[PDB]
Amino acid sequence: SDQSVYAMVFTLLCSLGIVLCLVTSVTVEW
Repeated sequence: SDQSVYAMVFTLLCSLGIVLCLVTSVTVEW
């Protein structure tokens, strides 16, 4: 490439990735 929409979707995908990193890291050690 509105850039605000791109920043919004990027923040949402990054936050979901952080949560999924937490779930993977907990489940393997469990």
